[PDB]
Amino acid sequence: DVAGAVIDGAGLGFDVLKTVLEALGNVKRKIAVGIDNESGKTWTAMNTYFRSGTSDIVLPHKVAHGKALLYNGQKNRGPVATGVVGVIAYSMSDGNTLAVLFSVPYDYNWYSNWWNVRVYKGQKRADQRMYEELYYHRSPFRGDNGWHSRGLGYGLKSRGFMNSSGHAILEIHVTKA
Ligand SMILES: CCCCCC(=O)OC[C@H](COP(=O)(O)OCC[N+](C)(C)C)OC(=O)CCCCC
Ligand SMILES: CCCCCC(=O)OC[C@H](COP(=O)(O)OCC[N+](C)(C)C)OC(=O)CCCCC
Ligand SMILES: CCCCCC(=O)OC[C@H](COP(=O)(O)OCC[N+](C)(C)C)OC(=O)CCCCC
Repeated sequence: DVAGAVIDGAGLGFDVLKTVLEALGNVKRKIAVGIDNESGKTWTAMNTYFRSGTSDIVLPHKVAHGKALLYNGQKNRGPVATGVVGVIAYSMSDGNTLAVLFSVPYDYNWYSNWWNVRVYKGQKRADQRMYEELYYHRSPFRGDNGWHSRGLGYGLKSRGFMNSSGHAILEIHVTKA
């Protein structure tokens, strides 16, 4: 149960993500991310785009139906104080792309936690433009310590939870609609 790994989806919960979170050490801004694939189809990792921060971890390469991937990120170590803000992109075996946004900002005087989930038609890499769409234009969810559900189209739906703090967990379940 480490970041970079896949577990059984039914075992995804706050406990597993907290353990991933706690393993990163005392850093101001950091995130544990778990995405449970119940979509009926296998996911293959494309890439992650980091608008801010980074990860030492490889995206789990293959994530089968019934499995959850565990991932994490943290703020830049270097001289520029950043949050951790990015987009994970997975290829689904229908030819389409599952994209997940997380934003855990540095400066809470101006910003707060957000996340989003969207299915993109065809094969699309995570990048700056994708981040802008998901952050500014596709109705992202607040990290408000509550669950939010939404149809993704393609017969899939998402149910997800993100906490409100700079020590952030993001838990998402992708199911059949
Ligand atoms: C003029 C913008 C000031 C907003 C507060 C801030 O912390 O800037 C965001 C950024 C990093 O914060 P971050 O939370 O990662 O980005 C804002 C969150 N987003 C990108 C989602 C809007 O700060 C920097 O590193 C820019 C250079 C700072 C002085 C050298
Ligand atoms: C000289 C104009 C000052 C405003 C700079 C700006 O438009 O940056 C917006 C950007 C918000 O970043 P982002 O979410 O990536 O969106 C910017 C890209 N656009 C404008 C296309 C949406 O704020 C930052 O955190 C960058 C740090 C600026 C301090 C040096
Ligand atoms: C005295 C505190 C003022 C409170 C700030 C506020 O109302 O929200 C600020 C909003 C930040 O909100 P944003 O995350 O871009 O919008 C959240 C709504 N979504 C996620 C849909 C874009 O704009 C910025 O911070 C841009 C750069 C400021 C330069 C000083």
